[PDB]
Amino acid sequence: VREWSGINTFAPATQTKLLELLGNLKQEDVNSLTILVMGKGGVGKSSTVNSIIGERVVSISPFQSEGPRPVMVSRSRAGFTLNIIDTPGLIEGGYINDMALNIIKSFLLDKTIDVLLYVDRLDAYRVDNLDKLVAKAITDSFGKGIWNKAIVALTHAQFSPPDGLPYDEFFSKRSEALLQVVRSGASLKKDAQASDIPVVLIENSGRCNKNDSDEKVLPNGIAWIPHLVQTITEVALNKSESIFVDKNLIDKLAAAD
Amino acid sequence: VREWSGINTFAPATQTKLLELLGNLKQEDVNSLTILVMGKGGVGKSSTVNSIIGERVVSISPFQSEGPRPVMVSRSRAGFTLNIIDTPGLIEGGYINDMALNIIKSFLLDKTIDVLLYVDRLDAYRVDNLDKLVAKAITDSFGKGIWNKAIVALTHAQFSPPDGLPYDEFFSKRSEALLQVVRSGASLKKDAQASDIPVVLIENSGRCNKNDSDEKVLPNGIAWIPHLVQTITEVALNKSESIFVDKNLIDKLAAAD
Ligand SMILES: Nc1nc2c(ncn2[C@@H]2O[C@H](COP(=O)(O)OP(=O)(O)O)[C@@H](O)[C@H]2O)c(=O)[nH]1
Ligand SMILES: Nc1nc2c(ncn2[C@@H]2O[C@H](COP(=O)(O)OP(=O)(O)O)[C@@H](O)[C@H]2O)c(=O)[nH]1
Ligand SMILES: [Mg+2]
Ligand SMILES: [Mg+2]
Repeated sequence: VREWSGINTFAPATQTKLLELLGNLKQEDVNSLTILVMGKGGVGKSSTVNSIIGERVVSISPFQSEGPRPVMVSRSRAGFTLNIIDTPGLIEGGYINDMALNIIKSFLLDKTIDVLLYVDRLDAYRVDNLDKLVAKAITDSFGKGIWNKAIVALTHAQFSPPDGLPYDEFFSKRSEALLQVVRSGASLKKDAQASDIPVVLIENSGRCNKNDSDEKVLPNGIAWIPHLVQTITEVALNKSESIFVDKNLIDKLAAAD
Repeated sequence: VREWSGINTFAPATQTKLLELLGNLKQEDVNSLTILVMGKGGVGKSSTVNSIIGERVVSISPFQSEGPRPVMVSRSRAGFTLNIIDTPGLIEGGYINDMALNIIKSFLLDKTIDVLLYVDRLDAYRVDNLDKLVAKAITDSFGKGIWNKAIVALTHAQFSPPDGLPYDEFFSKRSEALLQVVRSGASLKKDAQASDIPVVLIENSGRCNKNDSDEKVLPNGIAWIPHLVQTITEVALNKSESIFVDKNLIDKLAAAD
């Protein structure tokens, strides 16, 4: 119900793009949208939430571990309401943190997931079963259908690849390596439209470079914030159904042994 | 037996410091030194090896996983011989890679570990049992005594801490968080001299800033290369014994159930 005043922190050019995207939503009778942010710990999930809202609404720690309770931030602008749910990492010690996973499930009880934002770091060089277990955990808790509404977001995008490797090439290799394990973890068929998960780049840093319109751009010259909301809008408006979470859904999914 | 020509890649000021340290070693009748580089995958172990040797002697991949075979690089200068053993990460999928761990053990068979270089990234924000299992694995394979010869090295030191947090403060928090799990994994007593593990900073990047002497310095104004070799020299010259690895050692350690 609180005004999305945080938009006033974005460069004017970006604000106009975002307001236009919210317009397209209300145009399609989409008056609100719930985005669920999930992934491992320390990848910049809550920092992404602050960047999107435009204010320090959630806690971020470069040392201490995340809190256990999920948090939903809600703001409104021009009749549209954005709801974003920040959550604690799902992995710890090498296994799926069942306490964090279930507390998230309880929090989503009676809520509708319109967009799944899977977060990880761009500047990472390895991928293993740990990433696969996160994707699997998500599927087991909400159904493979959630992937039709998924977007993978890579943080720390203001990166300079080592060995003078082209930014575009590093991004390509990194994305492919991560989509592979995610697709495997979620048991998604390579041909299914659901495996076709979009990847976006994110730089939450305040030192992020900017274009002549004062917009935060990436090394590839793209204003990541407008692009992010654009992707979110397109995924939300796709023909797939949002995921309504209720006990029935949770039970029917737990039934699968 | 090959000349350490790679020293010619270091700034003159650094070369003189390093040559002086090698002199102190031969002064103490220490004609050779074997450094064992270990840690998780993708933290910059082999990149550290190239920086120390001063040439692309080992493989580095920002995507593909490390090779399975350990590699020892040997170079000589002024009668001193440096032997450095690069190894594959010990963790994978959340568990200790028993194949990589044992292949390393076979490689060290009949070798003497003078310095243990435990490698990890500076720019990481979480620490869990995974880091503890690596430290434990090391202890279980060679004995808690190896820690008397250990040094923890944090890569990506050319880092700008988020939230405008002081570099020195980030380094402090990060080191303490990592030493904690390592000390726990190795079952080291907080008062024992063995728990007093030194931490050094490393920036393998070619974009690393430099001082007026052309030396690669860190955000704290320290030439990390000379400092690194200095620490290695001091640890090697401490009163503790190096670890001679033989079947007997391996067996006696495996005996402990
Ligand atoms: N440079 C950079 N730092 C970031 C980025 N995202 C997150 N951070 C830092 O990464 C740390 C962890 O962020 P946080 O949002 O708490 O991660 P989480 O635990 O997954 O929610 C914090 O110190 C953030 O300042 C990013 O995109 N770039
Ligand atoms: N900026 C930066 N990149 C580094 C640093 N050390 C390693 N790298 C990069 O990190 C990746 C992994 O390095 P590598 O030595 O192969 O790690 P390992 O698998 O643990 O041996 C490579 O792309 C290196 O270029 C470092 O200190 N700073
Ligand atoms: Mg968080
Ligand atoms: Mg390596």
